[PDB]
Amino acid sequence: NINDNLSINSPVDNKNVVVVRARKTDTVFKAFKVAPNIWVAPERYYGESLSIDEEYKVDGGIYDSNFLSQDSEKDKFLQAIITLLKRINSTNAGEKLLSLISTAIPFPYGGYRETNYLSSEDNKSFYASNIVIFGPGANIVENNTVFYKKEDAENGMGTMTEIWFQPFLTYKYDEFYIDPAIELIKCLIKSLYFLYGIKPSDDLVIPYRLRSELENIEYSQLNIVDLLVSGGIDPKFINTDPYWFTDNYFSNAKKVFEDHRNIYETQIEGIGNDIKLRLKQKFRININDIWELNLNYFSKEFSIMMPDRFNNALKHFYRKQYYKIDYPENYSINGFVNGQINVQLSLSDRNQDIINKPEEIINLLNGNNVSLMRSNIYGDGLKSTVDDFYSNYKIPYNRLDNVNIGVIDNIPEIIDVNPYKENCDKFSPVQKITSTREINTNIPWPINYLQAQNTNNEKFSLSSDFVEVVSSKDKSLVYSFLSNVMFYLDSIKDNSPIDTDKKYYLWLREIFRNYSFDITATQEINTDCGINKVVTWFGKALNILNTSDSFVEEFQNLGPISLINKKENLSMPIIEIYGIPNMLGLPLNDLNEKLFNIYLKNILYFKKVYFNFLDQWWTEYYSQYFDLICMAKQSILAQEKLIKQIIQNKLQDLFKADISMDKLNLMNLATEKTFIDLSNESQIAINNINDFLNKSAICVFDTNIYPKFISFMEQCINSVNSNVTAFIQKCTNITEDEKLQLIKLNTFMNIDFEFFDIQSIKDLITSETDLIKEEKESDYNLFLFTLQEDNNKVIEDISGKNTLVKYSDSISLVYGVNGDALYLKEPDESVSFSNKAFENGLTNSFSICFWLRNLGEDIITSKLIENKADNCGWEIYFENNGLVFSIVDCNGNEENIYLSDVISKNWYYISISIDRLRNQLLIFINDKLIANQSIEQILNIYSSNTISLVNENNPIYIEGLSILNRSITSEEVVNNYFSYLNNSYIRDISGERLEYNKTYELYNYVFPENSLYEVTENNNIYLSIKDTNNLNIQGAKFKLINIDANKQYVQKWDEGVVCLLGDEEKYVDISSENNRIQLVNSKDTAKRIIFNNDIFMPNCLTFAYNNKYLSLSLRDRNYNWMICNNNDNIPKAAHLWALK
Repeated sequence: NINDNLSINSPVDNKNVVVVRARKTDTVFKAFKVAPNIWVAPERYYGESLSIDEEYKVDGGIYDSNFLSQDSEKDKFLQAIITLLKRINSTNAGEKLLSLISTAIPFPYGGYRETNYLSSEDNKSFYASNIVIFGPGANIVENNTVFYKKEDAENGMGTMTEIWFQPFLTYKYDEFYIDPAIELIKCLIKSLYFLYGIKPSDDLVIPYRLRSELENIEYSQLNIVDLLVSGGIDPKFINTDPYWFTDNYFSNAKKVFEDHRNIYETQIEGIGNDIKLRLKQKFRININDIWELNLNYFSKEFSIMMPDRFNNALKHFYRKQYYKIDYPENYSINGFVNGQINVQLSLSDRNQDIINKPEEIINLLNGNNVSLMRSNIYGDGLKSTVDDFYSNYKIPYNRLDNVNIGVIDNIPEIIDVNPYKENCDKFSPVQKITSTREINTNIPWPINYLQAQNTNNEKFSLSSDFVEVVSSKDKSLVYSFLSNVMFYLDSIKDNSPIDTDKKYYLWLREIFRNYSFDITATQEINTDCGINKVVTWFGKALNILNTSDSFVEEFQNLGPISLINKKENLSMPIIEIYGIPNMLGLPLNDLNEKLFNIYLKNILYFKKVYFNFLDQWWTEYYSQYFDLICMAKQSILAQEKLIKQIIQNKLQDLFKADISMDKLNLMNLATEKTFIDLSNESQIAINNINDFLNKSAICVFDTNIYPKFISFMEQCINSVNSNVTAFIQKCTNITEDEKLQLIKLNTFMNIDFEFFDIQSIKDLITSETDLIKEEKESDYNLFLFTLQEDNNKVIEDISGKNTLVKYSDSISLVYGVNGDALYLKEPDESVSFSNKAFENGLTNSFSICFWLRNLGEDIITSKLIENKADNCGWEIYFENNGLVFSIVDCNGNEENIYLSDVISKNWYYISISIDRLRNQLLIFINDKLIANQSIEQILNIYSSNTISLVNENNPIYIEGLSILNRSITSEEVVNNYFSYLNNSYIRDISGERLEYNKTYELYNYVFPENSLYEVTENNNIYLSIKDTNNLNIQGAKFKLINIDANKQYVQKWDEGVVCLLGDEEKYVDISSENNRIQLVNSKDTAKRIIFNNDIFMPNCLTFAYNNKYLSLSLRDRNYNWMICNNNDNIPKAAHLWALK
């Protein structure tokens, strides 16, 4: 669909390249059409002067007259747009949106006249057009939408649209960079309002945020169109059910559409299918659908993350740093190269000239009235109103599936038009001045504390006192709250200077451990509201409740409300409950039908009032909590930026000392990998802040806003329930006795209007962006997935970090413990895993676990699994009977640990953990902890990015290989072990699946080394364990049989018989004289037995007959018989058996 291969210098053709004039202005501009009725003009917008006065420059803007003036950049402009537009077409959602845009034409004027046309300079042709994409205007970091004719955009006729765009710049929000493709869609959807002409009047506005920073009460506002289109969480507080916010626009909008529908049904006959047929597609969609379109829909389609809360006032919350984009070097048809978090962008050079205009200055005065510091607070730049909207709003009582891309594609393009007059409305740019207040205080604000943690000097020192930092002259102090880090740095002032890489490693490790303990500190509080995790350092970070010894103690006594500044802001709205029924006829008790419908409505009216309070909580109470979250994040990053400088300074000094060039190279590599660990640890703290304040905000509703809603509604019921009693006395036809019944049946108690769910509010707080984050984060660097298939193997990593796998052919798949295992049957076979995370370094912590089965049956050393390079790293290999785990340091420190249990043809579960915060190493075999060591002396381990799995001569099975980026505990190991074995199969003593029609030997769990053998006492034949002297005797041989031949493996709850090999077939039967088991020579009398096992004894088995287990008996002379037991004097263990 998308036109391409169009570039600057392409000759004018009057078909795809034209020159047209801008409205009635005496200027022209080249144009290119990328799709039917869609155009792109690679120019700066004609309607503004690129140069403006210093007074009129808005906050946070960039101004540059030379941008997009040279043909060099002008050509790149066309390619960037085409890359994004084709990117949108990649998904069906984009096709519907773009297709609907192409087919949407303004209603022709009443012979008929058309508005959709761009006039050629010389008045000799006209080109159909709906959208025009220009370059940025005066401000090159803001996108707009401009309507061709104002009235037509509101009267339902519709009009042409113009869009501005900035494709070459972006900024990062939290972890990710913002995708420009989503920005283009936001401006495209807003165009549909203009073509359908459903633009609301400029007075249709809603409150958006309480400007709590100001001393006087003031509210910001947002247009209804912006709130609907922008998407996020806010619209969920307006678009409730039933609707609680109404205006004439909604009712008026629906009516006008029907009128043009009807007139069209007479217009269907006539000038050309290019128009008559085109209007049919426009009328297929209903206006209600357009009101439903929003960005949240598209983020799901493209899996694009974006800001979600107050995403139209971000200018107030934090400052934006810009980055550059290059097409197609960084951005292609599949979005950002390497994804939205790992894309490697370069800071823009235009960050140095952002216009700053504070909304207010906070001047901090000392005891002598001298300004210690002045901080700046910036406004969101939205419209402000001082009137209380909620107090003056009266809650009323009385009040893209069918796009069919196929049909639109077949519509012939417009060849000729009948131009209409006065399509061009004169454009005048809106220019506004920014005002500024000022304030004086003696108590620092949170913004004052935050500004004290920044600095410009490369040399400084952390201080825990706020007074010294601000009052210092040299500016060699910066405020900090890392108690442990400051304590450590202060305890080594007198030591000799660092001059050895070994001493550098020890210093670097202590800084990292202390920083992680300080930043991730939390405490647990039990509240009426749930369980809460309180961030301990919150008090000192921003000076909230910081006036006492402990922050957590104060928090419990005063509660969540104490954090915010403006405590009481609620206002009762205007209520209009005329509950009195409005008397004709109704002579019977069938009056109940009328009364019941009135009862139902009164419930809804109670709900809409409830939604009004939630919106007030969101706009007036949540807003102030979200502000604390942003400031707390700014604080964490500021402290992180200071630790990097301290580390950088130490390393730069050490580079001047007398250390080998090669050792310096490794120290540089180890430090670089540590910076990644600091960033990860900071990200944990940010997550702790979020949930801590989200639960506080939700909770203030339960204890503060909700009780007020009860009291206000308590009176509004006494006023309406009595009004229903009065009515039913007036009614005469019904009997008196029924009056008492109906009064009791239509009376509201407190229960009827009581709505609150702690869960149902948490669903509102969670956006789609939060779902993407939790659906894409894990602790696995490697998760091997194996799958046999017809003439095909599938071996790959599904961990989401896309490790690379390389394996030699002839690697076969075979069933192992719970799925498919690699079978390295033949010598010199190998498998490789490649990932950057496998280079460990000094600070990383990780874990590895897998299942193992060895068919070597030889006492010879052999390599198994290795990540060593030049005798630095770790490995596992065979020695003697068991395994050995080795880990070697750059300096030559080692740990060689020997594990003794391992022998041939058994299944083992091996799990290894490395913990650097505690300096602890843990090794598990199956269920039990084998080793618990301190690796305090190991320091730096740096090796390849490749892990190699190999054979020498031993055939082996491997299954479930996996690697974690964190240490594990005993509880996790035990759960994993038993959960994996909890499947439907019975197993042998060695861990393999049991089989029908295969020979075995039988052992009892109580006597694990004696096998059963046949004994003849009378003509009958019995079984018992061998005595202590005749142990040399050979055990009997058994087999399992199922009636259904061709069945191979035994599963739980299967029935069968037991057969003994010999010269004559024998089968097991239960004696009657005594409950001993005896052998018979007839398959007819053989007993049917049920097979089963125990969850916590995976490789053992049990036989059951009519719900009685088979077990051993107490000693009888020399024999312990195999019997059908019912006594309680025999141990429960005696009824567990093992095979082979």
